[PDB]
Amino acid sequence: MHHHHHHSSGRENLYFQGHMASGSEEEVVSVELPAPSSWKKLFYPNKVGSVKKTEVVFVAPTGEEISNRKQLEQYLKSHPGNPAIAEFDWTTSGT
Repeated sequence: MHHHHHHSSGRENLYFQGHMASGSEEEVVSVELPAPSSWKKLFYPNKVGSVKKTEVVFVAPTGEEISNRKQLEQYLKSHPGNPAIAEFDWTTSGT
């Protein structure tokens, strides 16, 4: 006595493809700064500081990239194998 139940109609044909993607300002300058070889470090420069400006983005080994420092810490605790934020230079832009 177990009684194991299933349900499968066979195929799963559906499209969540209603996103054209993009729509951001293209031709924005970015210099790739040094990093752990597991990740990649990118910085978006501009001029000095009193400008539009963009912040630091760390590229992830799986492509699930990090835009801000909070997302980095919560990533590492949710994704073991990835190196510690100690060796992640967010302060490359400052001091």
